[PDB]
Amino acid sequence: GPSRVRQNFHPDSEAAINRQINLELYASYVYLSMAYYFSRDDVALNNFSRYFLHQSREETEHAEKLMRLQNQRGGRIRLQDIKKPEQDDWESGLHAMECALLLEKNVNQSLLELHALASDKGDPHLCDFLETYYLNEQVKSIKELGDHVHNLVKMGAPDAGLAEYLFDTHTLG
Amino acid sequence: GPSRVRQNFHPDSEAAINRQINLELYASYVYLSMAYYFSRDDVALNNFSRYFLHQSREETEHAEKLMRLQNQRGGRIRLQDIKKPEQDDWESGLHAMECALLLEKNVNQSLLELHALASDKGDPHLCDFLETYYLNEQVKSIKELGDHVHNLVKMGAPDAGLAEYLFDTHTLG
Amino acid sequence: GPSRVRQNFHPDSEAAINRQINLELYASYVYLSMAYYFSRDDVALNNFSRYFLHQSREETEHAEKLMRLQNQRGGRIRLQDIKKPEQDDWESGLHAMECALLLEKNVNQSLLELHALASDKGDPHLCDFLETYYLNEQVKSIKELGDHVHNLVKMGAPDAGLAEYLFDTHTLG
Amino acid sequence: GPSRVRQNFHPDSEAAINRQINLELYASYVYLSMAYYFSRDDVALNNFSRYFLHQSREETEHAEKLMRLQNQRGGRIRLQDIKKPEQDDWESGLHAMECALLLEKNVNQSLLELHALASDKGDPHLCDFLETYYLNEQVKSIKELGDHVHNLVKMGAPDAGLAEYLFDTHTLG
Amino acid sequence: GPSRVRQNFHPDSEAAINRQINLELYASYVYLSMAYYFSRDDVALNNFSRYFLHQSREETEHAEKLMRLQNQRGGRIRLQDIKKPEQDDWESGLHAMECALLLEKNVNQSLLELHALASDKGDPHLCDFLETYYLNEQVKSIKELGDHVHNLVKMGAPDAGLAEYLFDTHTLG
Amino acid sequence: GPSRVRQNFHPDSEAAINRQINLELYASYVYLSMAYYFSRDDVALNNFSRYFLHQSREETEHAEKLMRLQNQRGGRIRLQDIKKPEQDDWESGLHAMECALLLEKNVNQSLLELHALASDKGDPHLCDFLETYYLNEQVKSIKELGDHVHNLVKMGAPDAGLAEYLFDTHTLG
Ligand SMILES: [Cl-]
Ligand SMILES: [Cl-]
Ligand SMILES: [Cl-]
Ligand SMILES: [Cl-]
Ligand SMILES: [Cl-]
Ligand SMILES: [Cl-]
Ligand SMILES: [Cl-]
Ligand SMILES: [Cl-]
Ligand SMILES: [Cl-]
Ligand SMILES: [Cl-]
Ligand SMILES: [Cl-]
Ligand SMILES: [Cl-]
Ligand SMILES: [Cl-]
Ligand SMILES: [Cl-]
Ligand SMILES: [Cl-]
Ligand SMILES: [Cl-]
Ligand SMILES: [Cl-]
Ligand SMILES: [Cl-]
Ligand SMILES: [Cl-]
Ligand SMILES: [Cl-]
Ligand SMILES: [Cl-]
Ligand SMILES: [Cl-]
Ligand SMILES: [Cl-]
Ligand SMILES: [Cl-]
Ligand SMILES: [Cl-]
Ligand SMILES: [Cl-]
Ligand SMILES: [Cl-]
Ligand SMILES: [Cl-]
Ligand SMILES: [Cl-]
Ligand SMILES: [Cl-]
Ligand SMILES: [Cl-]
Ligand SMILES: [Cl-]
Ligand SMILES: [Cl-]
Ligand SMILES: [Cl-]
Ligand SMILES: [Cl-]
Ligand SMILES: [Cl-]
Ligand SMILES: [Cl-]
Ligand SMILES: [Cl-]
Ligand SMILES: [Cl-]
Ligand SMILES: [Cl-]
Ligand SMILES: [Cl-]
Ligand SMILES: [Cl-]
Ligand SMILES: [Cl-]
Ligand SMILES: [Cl-]
Ligand SMILES: [Cl-]
Ligand SMILES: [Cl-]
Ligand SMILES: [Cl-]
Ligand SMILES: [Cl-]
Ligand SMILES: [Cl-]
Ligand SMILES: [Cl-]
Ligand SMILES: [Cl-]
Ligand SMILES: [Cl-]
Ligand SMILES: [Cl-]
Ligand SMILES: [Cl-]
Ligand SMILES: [Cl-]
Ligand SMILES: [Cl-]
Ligand SMILES: [Cl-]
Ligand SMILES: [Cl-]
Ligand SMILES: [Cl-]
Ligand SMILES: [Cl-]
Ligand SMILES: [Cl-]
Ligand SMILES: [Cl-]
Ligand SMILES: [Cl-]
Ligand SMILES: [Cl-]
Ligand SMILES: [Cl-]
Ligand SMILES: [Cl-]
Ligand SMILES: [Fe+2]
Ligand SMILES: [Fe+2]
Ligand SMILES: [Fe+2]
Ligand SMILES: [Fe+2]
Ligand SMILES: [Fe+2]
Ligand SMILES: [Fe+2]
Ligand SMILES: [Fe+2]
Ligand SMILES: [Fe+2]
Ligand SMILES: [Fe+2]
Ligand SMILES: [Fe+2]
Ligand SMILES: [Fe+2]
Ligand SMILES: [Fe+2]
Ligand SMILES: [Fe+2]
Ligand SMILES: [Fe+2]
Ligand SMILES: [Fe+2]
Ligand SMILES: [Fe+2]
Ligand SMILES: [Fe+2]
Ligand SMILES: [Fe+2]
Ligand SMILES: [Fe+2]
Ligand SMILES: [Fe+2]
Ligand SMILES: [Fe+2]
Ligand SMILES: [Fe+2]
Ligand SMILES: [Fe+2]
Ligand SMILES: [Fe+2]
Ligand SMILES: [Fe+2]
Ligand SMILES: [Fe+2]
Ligand SMILES: [Fe+2]
Ligand SMILES: [Fe+2]
Ligand SMILES: [Mg+2]
Ligand SMILES: [Mg+2]
Ligand SMILES: [Mg+2]
Ligand SMILES: [Mg+2]
Ligand SMILES: [Mg+2]
Ligand SMILES: [Mg+2]
Ligand SMILES: [Mg+2]
Ligand SMILES: [Mg+2]
Ligand SMILES: [Mg+2]
Ligand SMILES: [Mg+2]
Ligand SMILES: [Mg+2]
Ligand SMILES: [Mg+2]
Ligand SMILES: [Mg+2]
Ligand SMILES: [Mg+2]
Ligand SMILES: [Mg+2]
Ligand SMILES: [Mg+2]
Ligand SMILES: [Mg+2]
Ligand SMILES: [Mg+2]
Ligand SMILES: [Mg+2]
Ligand SMILES: [Mg+2]
Ligand SMILES: [Mg+2]
Ligand SMILES: [Mg+2]
Ligand SMILES: [Mg+2]
Ligand SMILES: [Mg+2]
Ligand SMILES: [Mg+2]
Ligand SMILES: [Mg+2]
Ligand SMILES: [Mg+2]
Ligand SMILES: [Mg+2]
Ligand SMILES: [Mg+2]
Ligand SMILES: [Mg+2]
Ligand SMILES: [Mg+2]
Ligand SMILES: [Mg+2]
Ligand SMILES: [Mg+2]
Ligand SMILES: [Mg+2]
Ligand SMILES: [Mg+2]
Ligand SMILES: [Mg+2]
Repeated sequence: GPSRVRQNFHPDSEAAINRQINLELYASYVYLSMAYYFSRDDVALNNFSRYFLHQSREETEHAEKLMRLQNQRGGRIRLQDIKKPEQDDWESGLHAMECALLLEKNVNQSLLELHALASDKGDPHLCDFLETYYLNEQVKSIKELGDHVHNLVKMGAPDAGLAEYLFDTHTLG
Repeated sequence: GPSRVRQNFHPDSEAAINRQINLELYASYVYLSMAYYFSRDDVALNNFSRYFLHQSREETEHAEKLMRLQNQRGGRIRLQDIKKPEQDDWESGLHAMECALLLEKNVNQSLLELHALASDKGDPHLCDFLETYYLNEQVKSIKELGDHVHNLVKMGAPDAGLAEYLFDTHTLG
Repeated sequence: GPSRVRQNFHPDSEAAINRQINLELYASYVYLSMAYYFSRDDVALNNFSRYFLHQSREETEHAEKLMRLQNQRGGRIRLQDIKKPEQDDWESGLHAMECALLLEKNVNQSLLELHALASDKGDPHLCDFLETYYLNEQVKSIKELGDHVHNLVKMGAPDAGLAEYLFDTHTLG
Repeated sequence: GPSRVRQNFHPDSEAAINRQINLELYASYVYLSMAYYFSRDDVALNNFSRYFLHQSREETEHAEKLMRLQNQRGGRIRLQDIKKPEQDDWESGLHAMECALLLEKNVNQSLLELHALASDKGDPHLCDFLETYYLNEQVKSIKELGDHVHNLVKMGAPDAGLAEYLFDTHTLG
Repeated sequence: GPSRVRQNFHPDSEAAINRQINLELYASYVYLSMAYYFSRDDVALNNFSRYFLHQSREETEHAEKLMRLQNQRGGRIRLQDIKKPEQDDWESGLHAMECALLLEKNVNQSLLELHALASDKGDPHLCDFLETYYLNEQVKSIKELGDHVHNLVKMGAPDAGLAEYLFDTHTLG
Repeated sequence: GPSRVRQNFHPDSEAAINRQINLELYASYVYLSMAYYFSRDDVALNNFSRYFLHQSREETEHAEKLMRLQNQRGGRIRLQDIKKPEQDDWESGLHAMECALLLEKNVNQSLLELHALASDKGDPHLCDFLETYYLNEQVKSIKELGDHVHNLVKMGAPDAGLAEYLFDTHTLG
């Protein structure tokens, strides 16, 4: 139009928000895949399943809050295909946790690049939005996954027969 | 393996369930797109938005129950890309309702084909699963959307200035 | 003195905060004027009246929080005349909403300039204050007013006899 | 028009009500200024601050009830600039109380002149409105401020170091 | 390692966080010293004591939240000696309040330097952490202490026999 | 002065109480260090962390009760630097427990020496104070830590992958 609401909102920021929406939906899909891997009859770690299903739902919330931001600022949402996750078989509780940690660091790098763009475009509203709802959530998620990876490694996962079972019961229960 | 749980579960049924999972996730994504279209500053039909967001969440439930079925029967979930919806701009409340009706009939045709396959493979568990959780839900959804389309058409949508506003307040409120 | 509390608080920031206090009080006065326009016997849109009276009270809160900030940082409040609003007769519900939208964008531009000044003066406390209490409130207000303008335009306001009446009852009720 | 509601409402009364609205808003602004003076780091009399903030809010109520009267009688509200208060620095608790007392007597004189005009124009509704909501409130406010001035003078304000502190705690607490 | 969690976290920021932890613990110790000065038999200002004990506990919280941040970001906490406070005898309620005000401004300068470093290193997570939990808390603490100093000075502390006693009862009670 | 409260309170006892205050604060700091070691991403034993944070807070209470005693008896508190703990990296749950046990025995030896001094100076109030609040608390703490060390040793800590994890969940949970 521009939109009668649009103010101080650079087209590059609008485009970067659309790419972030897609990445959050991708993260949601990765976690959904992991959740149902852990409910296979030959895996059957029900608290790993619950943990990743919860993470999946949180990532859909992350996507939705960026879709809301786009509308609030007068941008136009442009959805793209949600790519399937990299693996069909997540191999073990430890491997899934390590893949989740890498995913969260990759999404964090994307958010830091978006914050740098918002700063370059003099968009303090977008900077604050990312700082308030994304950057600390990402740090907390990365730390939690790092904690989980460390315990599973120390316990002897994936080959130590009791490790993932006990972690499933005692940490994720 | 086969899976130590697998019994009377044809590979074609397993593959058809994976395709249905993808279609339900696609339907979820279409509805998510519609929900955020209706919260644009130049659309602002908040109960259309709420209605389609609810439909989106129900379709993710539909996908998840098929993912659970795959695991229960000892099949292996194989996820694929979730294609973006056909439209970025859903044009009007009436157009979105008509597109939703067509989507629901297309998903119903897929479910009827899956039921015919399950029947051909002598899989009464899969037949009952579809009849119990999918086929009546689809008939109810198609009827509700048809009701909504009829009222919006009769009221003069999309060009009659009061029609979508009043429908948003009085039916979807 | 300087004030025994003052630290990292530039005189230009102090002056810009005094100008912002005046602008928030002006916005409060505009909304008060609009509120009582809608309770005229020849307008009588009581929910438009309530809506703008609420917006008036929120703007006085906005002014007061900046007056508090000035004292917290050791600046000195310098009040100026609160100019009367631009119009005595706001013409219609749609016209008042469009004028409110323009007011909110003008106040937002002032807040963005204040944030740029605070950034230039290395005042992260003032930057955070604006981001936490002003910039997202402004984006939400601009979006809400844009939504309202769109519905009133589509409904045929101001000339369509039912439009402002129905909007008053169903959105602002 | 005249307004289809207007009856026995002289144009001079309508104009005098508009001037009274402005004076009540001015009184509100004076009290707001005083409230934030008392929360300066070098004044810090928090119950003086609370007292004057309350008086400020009451004066805005006084303005609003006259704006309502104008609409009820079919007059047209005509707002004017709200002049800034006379002082930026209110010097002491005693000085602020003495200035408030003078303000209230000046506003009372304006209300008595308005009542005399209403009487001259044979407007018993306007006479009763002023008697019911303004004249006794003004007498009570003037008496309360006189009480406060007397105690502060007797206690040795502003130079007696304990006087304003103790009055703030024990009377305004 | 680096830590499998570490991302966008500069070694200089890690070191500056360790120095800030020490400074917050120092502030805690200063306040603890002041608290027990006020419970001496020859001072016996129990609400000054309570006030400073509370401030001591808040500073330990400030230290702990930075220790948590270090772990969240994958830095390594490096503790140093907590230096004893500057004075054994805090002389008076007024002198302790003035020393606390200077301490809070010195800690604020350290936090502003840390924020400038975080900005220089492109660490928006660390910038937001400081803005969210430290910079406004510091401004509020400095303002409260300035208020307290002003009242005690005006009341005639420390030599006016009633001043600190009355302030202890009426402000800090 | 002496203090108008001082009675039967030897200067050597006063000095020994000041040294004990410092030692209790040191113990508090050791435990604080241990608490945050266990929340590292590469340790992540959250109940070890909670356990040592609680012990840290108890030691600050121990310091404060001696500071209160000094004031009650008319002595003068003389604070000294709180030395940093001996280790930055506590190596394992078992090593931290063994270091805590040694710390508690060293603090107990200090308390026994203080009791012997109080006895030598004919100070039954100080003897009773130590017996009532310190000596049994120390015996209980040493016994609890010995219990914890024994279980961790028997379970195969630190090298047995499940030992510290299971102890964290089942004893410290
Ligand atoms: Cl723009
Ligand atoms: Cl994309
Ligand atoms: Cl794509
Ligand atoms: Cl590709
Ligand atoms: Cl970007
Ligand atoms: Cl950045
Ligand atoms: Cl910016
Ligand atoms: Cl966050
Ligand atoms: Cl963990
Ligand atoms: Cl590890
Ligand atoms: Cl094992
Ligand atoms: Cl089979
Ligand atoms: Cl597919
Ligand atoms: Cl595909
Ligand atoms: Cl294609
Ligand atoms: Cl099929
Ligand atoms: Cl069939
Ligand atoms: Cl069958
Ligand atoms: Cl069904
Ligand atoms: Cl319908
Ligand atoms: Cl029809
Ligand atoms: Cl119509
Ligand atoms: Cl300054
Ligand atoms: Cl101004
Ligand atoms: Cl002016
Ligand atoms: Cl002018
Ligand atoms: Cl500016
Ligand atoms: Cl800026
Ligand atoms: Cl800055
Ligand atoms: Cl905000
Ligand atoms: Cl609306
Ligand atoms: Cl429009
Ligand atoms: Cl109409
Ligand atoms: Cl008339
Ligand atoms: Cl006037
Ligand atoms: Cl004027
Ligand atoms: Cl003038
Ligand atoms: Cl008059
Ligand atoms: Cl009269
Ligand atoms: Cl009369
Ligand atoms: Cl009255
Ligand atoms: Cl009085
Ligand atoms: Cl008098
Ligand atoms: Cl006095
Ligand atoms: Cl890094
Ligand atoms: Cl240090
Ligand atoms: Cl040192
Ligand atoms: Cl030194
Ligand atoms: Cl620094
Ligand atoms: Cl900075
Ligand atoms: Cl940055
Ligand atoms: Cl803060
Ligand atoms: Cl104070
Ligand atoms: Cl002063
Ligand atoms: Cl005195
Ligand atoms: Cl003695
Ligand atoms: Cl010592
Ligand atoms: Cl030392
Ligand atoms: Cl040494
Ligand atoms: Cl000893
Ligand atoms: Cl002994
Ligand atoms: Cl004895
Ligand atoms: Cl004991
Ligand atoms: Cl044990
Ligand atoms: Cl043993
Ligand atoms: Cl083991
Ligand atoms: Fe999460
Ligand atoms: Fe959650
Ligand atoms: Fe996310
Ligand atoms: Fe995430
Ligand atoms: Fe267990
Ligand atoms: Fe539905
Ligand atoms: Fe539902
Ligand atoms: Fe479905
Ligand atoms: Fe459906
Ligand atoms: Fe609002
Ligand atoms: Fe509100
Ligand atoms: Fe505002
Ligand atoms: Fe506003
Ligand atoms: Fe910032
Ligand atoms: Fe009053
Ligand atoms: Fe009142
Ligand atoms: Fe008044
Ligand atoms: Fe008044
Ligand atoms: Fe009193
Ligand atoms: Fe505090
Ligand atoms: Fe507190
Ligand atoms: Fe602090
Ligand atoms: Fe502080
Ligand atoms: Fe922020
Ligand atoms: Fe203990
Ligand atoms: Fe305890
Ligand atoms: Fe102890
Ligand atoms: Fe101990
Ligand atoms: Mg564009
Ligand atoms: Mg992408
Ligand atoms: Mg499950
Ligand atoms: Mg592909
Ligand atoms: Mg495996
Ligand atoms: Mg936050
Ligand atoms: Mg196969
Ligand atoms: Mg398909
Ligand atoms: Mg909505
Ligand atoms: Mg395509
Ligand atoms: Mg259209
Ligand atoms: Mg049924
Ligand atoms: Mg100046
Ligand atoms: Mg201005
Ligand atoms: Mg009304
Ligand atoms: Mg003018
Ligand atoms: Mg008109
Ligand atoms: Mg916010
Ligand atoms: Mg006229
Ligand atoms: Mg006047
Ligand atoms: Mg106050
Ligand atoms: Mg003037
Ligand atoms: Mg003065
Ligand atoms: Mg009366
Ligand atoms: Mg290093
Ligand atoms: Mg230092
Ligand atoms: Mg006490
Ligand atoms: Mg020294
Ligand atoms: Mg002294
Ligand atoms: Mg804040
Ligand atoms: Mg001596
Ligand atoms: Mg020692
Ligand atoms: Mg913890
Ligand atoms: Mg040393
Ligand atoms: Mg080790
Ligand atoms: Mg006992």
